[PDB]
Amino acid sequence: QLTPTFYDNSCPNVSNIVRDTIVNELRSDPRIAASILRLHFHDCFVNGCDASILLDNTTSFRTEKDAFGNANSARGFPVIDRMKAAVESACPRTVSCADLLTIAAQQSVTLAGGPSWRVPLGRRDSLQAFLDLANANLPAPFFTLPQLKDSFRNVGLNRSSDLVALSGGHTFGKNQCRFIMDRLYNFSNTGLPDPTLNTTYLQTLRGLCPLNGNLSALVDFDLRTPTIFDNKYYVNLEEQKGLIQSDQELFSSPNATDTIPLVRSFANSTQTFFNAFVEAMDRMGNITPLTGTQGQIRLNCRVVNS
Ligand code: HEM
Ligand SMILES: [Ca+2]
Ligand SMILES: [Ca+2]
Repeated sequence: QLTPTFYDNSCPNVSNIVRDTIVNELRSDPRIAASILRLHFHDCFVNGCDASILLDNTTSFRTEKDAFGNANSARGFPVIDRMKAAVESACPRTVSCADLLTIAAQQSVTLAGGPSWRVPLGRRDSLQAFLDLANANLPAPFFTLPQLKDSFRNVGLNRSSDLVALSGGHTFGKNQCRFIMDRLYNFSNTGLPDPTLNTTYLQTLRGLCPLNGNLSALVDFDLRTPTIFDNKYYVNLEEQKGLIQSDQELFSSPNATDTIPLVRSFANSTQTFFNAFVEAMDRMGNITPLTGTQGQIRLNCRVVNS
């Protein structure tokens, strides 16, 4: 059983050390909080939150960093190394990389203006990485709502509230032009833009992501408050201004009878969204953790102890 007080005696200042690291980093990289939250999500959706994503290549197993959903996309690894080193100095061989990343995600959300809460702790680190599983389990922006639901159910999150709330992670952060080119110029082989994309916003996005342009160019997930963690993400959806297909489908999919009321509830109330986000975050953070004597307390998050 994971518990929020797991380190209250062994490393009482772990959350503060993690917070300090993110605060400093945010001055040079305003995108780091979003990036870290995403790392935690990518950790939990592949064999659970066991820091498997933090492992680098070895001659026996490939790193998840080369997965389609991570390669040239996931970022912030050096920052995690930094806080891990700072925590190792404060409390040697005590805090697992899995827990560190979980705390880092929560602190990132809070620092960005989101809710503040104590995440359950006690997770341990994996002894291997899972590239194939990462390629199979990470959802793609072109997924239909049924596919998005299936992807979450696959890892243990059955509730549509889990999906709608966690999708709120797109209240900040960046997205490459490559992931919306179809919506802008040729959606579903129609030669036309995605009809669920607001036409005014369509023009704006086409200007940022011209056909035959730099597909790596970055666009804000939330046009209202690009770097603030709030419920504006949902207000955008109600106006057909969700950035990627998977965002807008929560409100426009023919299968959205159950997600629409959730989108509206979160758009109508910050408290309702924040409460749901915390509940969903803890549920995701509870996915198949290694505990007790299972796995290890990695000293270097990039490699298994030797
Ligand atoms: C529901 C399915 C989801 C899909 C299909 C999806 C898709 C994407 C895509 C395409 C990107 C852009 C990557 C890039 O341009 O390199 C991205 C970024 C991001 N996602 Fe999601 N995502 C999903 C769920 C989530 C969840 C559950 C969270 C966390 C609670 C999350 C948090 C983020 C954040 C914060 C970023 C920006 C990261 C940065 O700027 O470094 N995503 N997502
Ligand atoms: Ca993992
Ligand atoms: Ca926002």
